Order: sequence, then C-alpha cells, then structure tokens
Amino acid sequence: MLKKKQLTVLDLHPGAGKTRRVLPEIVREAIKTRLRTVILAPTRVVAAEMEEALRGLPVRYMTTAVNVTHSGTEIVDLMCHATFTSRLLQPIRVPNYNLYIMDEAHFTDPSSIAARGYISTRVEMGEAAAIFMTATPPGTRDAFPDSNSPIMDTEVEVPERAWSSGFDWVTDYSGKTVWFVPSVRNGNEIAACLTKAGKRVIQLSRKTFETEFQKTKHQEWDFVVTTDISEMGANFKADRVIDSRRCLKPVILDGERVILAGPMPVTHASAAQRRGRIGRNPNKPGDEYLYGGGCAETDEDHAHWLEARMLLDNIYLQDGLIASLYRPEADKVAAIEGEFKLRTEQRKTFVELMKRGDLPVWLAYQVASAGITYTDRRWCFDGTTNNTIMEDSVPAEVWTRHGEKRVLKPRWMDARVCSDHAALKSFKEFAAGK
RNA sequence: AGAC
Repeated sequence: MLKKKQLTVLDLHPGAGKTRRVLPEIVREAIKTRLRTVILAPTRVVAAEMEEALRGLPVRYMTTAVNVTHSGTEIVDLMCHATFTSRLLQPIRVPNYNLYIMDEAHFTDPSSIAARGYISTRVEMGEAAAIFMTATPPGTRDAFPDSNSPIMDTEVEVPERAWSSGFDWVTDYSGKTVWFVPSVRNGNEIAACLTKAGKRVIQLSRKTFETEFQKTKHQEWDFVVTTDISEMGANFKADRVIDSRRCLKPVILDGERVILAGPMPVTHASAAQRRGRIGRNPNKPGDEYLYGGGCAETDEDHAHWLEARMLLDNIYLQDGLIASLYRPEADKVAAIEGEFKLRTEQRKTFVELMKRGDLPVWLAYQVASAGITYTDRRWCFDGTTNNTIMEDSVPAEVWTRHGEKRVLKPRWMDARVCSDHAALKSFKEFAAGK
C-alpha cells in the first residue's frame, strides 16, 4: 500500500536485511506503481552499500559516493540525509516525491532529525507516503533487539583506561572483539594497552575509516577499537563486542556556548547498533555483548534537538507553514515552532555559514541572528578571553584577510570548531577568509 | 563524537 498517504515504521533488527532484501523490494514496487521516490541514506558509506543492493534497478544517485551511468528516465532518487535537508534550505525546486524512504531512521544527526520532521509533516498533511527503517524506532527504548543468533548479554566492569591487571577476561579471550569507545584519544589509550599485551589492533574513527576499515576485511586482527562511526555502515566477522556505553555529544550550556560533553551514557538506539555488530550468523552461536553501564534515561540535553528545530524553522513549506519534529521525538525540545525562523536576509546568511562555512548549526544561527554578513569574519577574533582557542597548548593564531596575525577568539564558543585537528584547520581557514 |  505505497500509494496510501501514511508513515510506516519498519522495525528491522540488526542483520534482518534492511538494505540487502527489504529496500530493493520496496524500490521495485515503487517503480512498478510509478511513484516518484527518494531513498535517504544516513552516510556516504551506507549510500554505496545501497547501490550494491539496488544494482540494475533504475536509481539516480545524487551523491558522489556512487558513480554509475544514469539513463535520465529514473523516478527514484538516492541521497544522504543531510543532502536532503540542505537542499530543503536552498531556494531550489524541492521535487514533489510521492514516497520518502529513510534508512537508519534513528539517526540523531540534526539534519536527520529535521528530515524526519519535514517528511512526517508532509505525510500528516496528506501529501506523501513514507517508510522509516531502523532497529530502534524513535520512541522505543530497547537496547536489546532481536538478532540472527542469540546473544549473551552481560554487564561487567569495562576498563576505560590502560590497565596492568584486573581485567583478564579481556585478553584471555580467543575470538575477535569489536570495542566501542567514546573518543579517538580514549581508543588510542586502550589500543596501545592491547598492542603491548600482544594483540593485533585496528582503530576506527571518522578520520581513519576510509583506510582502516578495509584492513578489517583483509588482515588478521584480534581487536577493532572504534568510535561510534561503526554504529552504521560497518560490519565485522566478530564473536564479541565490548561496549563502554559511552559517547561524546555536543551540549548547549546555559543557552550561551556549546561543549563537546562526556563521556556520557549512550542512548538505547546507539547501544542497540553497537551490540548489533555480533549475533549475526545463525550458524555461529555463542556471541557475547559485554557492557559497562546503563543507557541514557535523559536525552534532551543534546544540542542536536534544538539544532534540528533551527533547521526546520527555516525550511519553507507552502505559505510559510513550519514543519513539526516527528511526533515521538517532538518532546525532546521545549521551543515553540517558529522561534528560530529568521527573516529573509539573515536566513540566507545562516544557510551559507553552514553550507560554505561548514559551521555547526547552533554557531551559524548565533552569527546570522546577530545580523553579521557571511563574509565578515571580525567575530572570530573579538570574543571574551575565555573563548580563546588553543592549539598545542598555546593560543591559536590566524593570518587574516587584512594581513594581520590575530589570536582566534570567537564571539560565540562552539567546541566543535576546535575539538580535533581537522575541525580547527577548517575553522582557521574560515577565520582567515580562505 | 558524528555528518553532508
């Protein structure tokens, strides 16, 4: 019933064939019933996996993650969640899709949350149908979904720093382990400890994934030590997961600044994705998930919820209507719809700051709502002293567009612009006008 | 930390 103007949530457990089996079945039916359809992948890596499953079916890939020959007659488009939301913020022709399919519809990136709000609103207006696919539908707080094989779940004291004794079960194990850590720095410490104990370790994060993930498929390894990059798009031939049950997330303090808070407890959805790396083979019983604490009861602290509202308040629907967040996650923010709707010129600035500046949503919003123009970078240098950005333990400096060397000290502090080397490099280029 |  794809023509029915309703939202279907497909709760598809890890390993149940969401991409390899269910998605092609949906897409074939959409094509046969001549429905203009958009497929929303959470990441480039997942978009490339979808192309393998959809090979032969006529799909227009709107991502450079895939390069196949298009016929020009395709009625099914595929793009990443954030591409979709970005396109909604531009004064562009928003195509009139009859059917929206979102894979990994638990994803709490602010563009993903915004996309679900836009899509569910369109469905509630009678304008479209949608399908949301995930192991953990928004609203559901279960960390232990079904699996292809039974998983032994055991809560234990999980080491979170290098250890010299007291965790023998970690290194006495004869199988292969995927270990989820909150940060790159924390994983480097655990990995070094394991390597000293004689184990073969591969480390995964956003920065290293392209090169290192392939090694997990082609080299022998004992441990994969990974951030939450491996919650989506990543599968392993493993027998055990060790889970800190911790992550780092951006949090807005006092409405005034953003910190990268934590390590803090992961959500149920993320814990389910982490556990879901094992128990995948019905012919390989006995896989184990060893976890270190509870999941987050509260989630409303994360900045992504307010950021999603900032995006949605600035996406034009016909006649200036504003979309709501998807209902099961609408209570995660306490703001009235339209609070963050910017007037025309400031809205253009906000959009440009995000798309060309690569600024976080919250930061882009502060600058745009201040009346600052996109190209005026004075604000990067005129904050209070406690906003001075440090690099190698001394104040970071930039050569500006005006040929002066100035200390980086932004008027609004968002820790995401300087929390790793790539982010700081980008923000320095921004501050320089380059 | 993740993301286009």
